[PDB]
Amino acid sequence: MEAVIKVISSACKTYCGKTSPSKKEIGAMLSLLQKEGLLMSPSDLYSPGSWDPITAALSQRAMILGKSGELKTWGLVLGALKAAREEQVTSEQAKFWLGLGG
Repeated sequence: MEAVIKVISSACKTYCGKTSPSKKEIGAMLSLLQKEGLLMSPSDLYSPGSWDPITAALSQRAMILGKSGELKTWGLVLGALKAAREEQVTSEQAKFWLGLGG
């Protein structure tokens, strides 16, 4: 769950700018989603299939329990993911990262 925070944080810093969430907040968001049984692996969040269910669940949390910290974080995270998904050729970007690792 450490590297996931770093990656998400990196994506947010690139796409949200100064309004970017803290690493602690991303952690709290990911931690909650795990403990809710929503994210089985933290990396499931990267796939768009999880995005609506995450939004739904975090909206429920803000409404039912009055706790909206995580939903605000997710707003920022999801904006960053959408921006990233649009702007880039996805697999060339991955090819790049695996290349640097060698």
